[PDB]
Parts: sequence; C-alpha cells; structure tokens
Amino acid sequence: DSLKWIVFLLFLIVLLLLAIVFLLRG
Amino acid sequence: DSLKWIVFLLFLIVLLLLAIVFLLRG
Amino acid sequence: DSLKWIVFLLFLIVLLLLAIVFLLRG
Amino acid sequence: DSLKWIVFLLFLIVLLLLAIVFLLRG
Amino acid sequence: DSLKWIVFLLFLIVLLLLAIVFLLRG
Ligand SMILES: CCCCCCCCOCCOCCOCCOCCO
Ligand SMILES: CCCCCCCCOCCOCCOCCOCCO
Ligand SMILES: CCCCCCCCOCCOCCOCCOCCO
Ligand SMILES: CCCCCCCCOCCOCCOCCOCCO
Repeated sequence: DSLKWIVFLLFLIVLLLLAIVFLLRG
Repeated sequence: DSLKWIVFLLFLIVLLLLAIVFLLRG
Repeated sequence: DSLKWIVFLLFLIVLLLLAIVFLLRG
Repeated sequence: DSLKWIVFLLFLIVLLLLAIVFLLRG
Repeated sequence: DSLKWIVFLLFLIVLLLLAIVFLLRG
C-alpha cells in the first residue's frame, strides 16, 4: 500500500543522509 | 490523491539526495 | 488539515534540496 | 496525534535545510 | 503502527540534519 512505500522511501532518505554525514566528516 | 503526491515528492527527495551524494563524492 | 501541510512542506523540502544541488554544482 | 507530529517534524526539516542553505552561501 | 514508523524515521532525519549543520559550522 501507499504507507509501505512512504516508509521505504523515508528509510532510503535516512541512508542517503547517513552517506552525506560520513562524506562531510571525511 | 494526497498520498500519491506524498510518495512522488519523497521519491524526488531521494533523487535529489542521490545527486548531492554524487556531487560530494566527485 | 494535516495532509495539505504535509504535501506543502515536502514540496518546500524539494525546493530547498534543488537549491543545495545548485550551490554545490557551482 | 501521529499526523500532527509528522507535520511538526517536516517543519523542523524545512528549518534545518534553510540553515544549511544559509551556511552554504556563507 | 505505520504512522509510528514514519514519525521515528522523520526524527532520525532531523537528527541527521542536525549533525550536518554542526559539521558545516565546525
Ligand atoms: C496542490 C496540489 C499538489 C501540488 C503540490 C505543490 C504545492 C505547492 O504549493 C504552492 C505554494 O502555495 C503558496 C501558499 O501555500 C499556502 C500553504 O498551504 C497550506 C495548506 O493550508
Ligand atoms: C539559493 C536560494 C534558494 C531559496 C530557496 C527558497 C525556497 C522557499 O523556501 C522559503 C521558506 O520560507 C518561506 C515559507 O514558504 C513560503 C511559501 O511560498 C513558497 C513559494 O512556493
Ligand atoms: C509555523 C511555526 C509555528 C511553530 C509551531 C509549530 C508549527 C508547525 O506546524 C505549522 C502548521 O500548522 C500545523 C497544522 O498541523 C497540526 C495542527 O492541527 C490543528 C488542528 O488539527
Ligand atoms: C523561524 C521560524 C519561526 C519564526 C516565528 C515563529 C513565531 C511562532 O508563532 C508562529 C505563529 O504562526 C501560526 C502558523 O503559521 C502560519 C501557518 O498558518 C497559516 C495557515 O494555516
């Protein structure tokens, strides 16, 4: 359903922001 | 409906975060 | 109602990420 | 109310991205 | 609850953007 896609995309956004945090720290 | 818009905008946010990750890395 | 604010704020987030992409690319 | 909390956190995300945009301009 | 997961992930996204703001300042 729609809510499952919303949770999935928010989880990808968390993973991408994690990458950005690590790239900035480096 | 609103949920279709929400999913679409979250997907655009994923794409823009991917672009940022790629710009940071390069 | 909440759903209309949610769509509006996601849309501002899209615009703000576009601005970040633009600044990084410069 | 979960929906109201969602509006609030999206609003903080807008604020934080505006802060980032400002820091990136200087 | 799906809404609870959404609130949780949005909170993580806030914390990650706070981390990014702090890294940009120093
Ligand atoms: C509206 C259909 C879905 C398209 C999403 C784009 C939304 C763009 O918003 C335009 C900016 O509107 C300016 C003023 O907005 C008032 C805030 O609306 C909050 C709800 O009461
Ligand atoms: C390089 C600078 C780019 C500036 C991006 C600004 C995006 C808009 O966010 C401003 C938020 O503060 C105002 C609240 O939103 C106003 C509603 O009108 C938005 C027009 O669509
Ligand atoms: C606008 C900044 C003021 C700071 C207070 C928090 C505002 C965040 O949301 C502002 C938009 O209005 C929120 C509406 O959504 C929840 C309120 O519910 C009202 C009755 O259901
Ligand atoms: C920099 C972010 C906050 C700066 C001023 C905050 C002052 C707190 O009061 C805000 C009151 O505003 C009420 C709701 O904001 C506008 C949304 O309502 C318009 C249509 O619903």
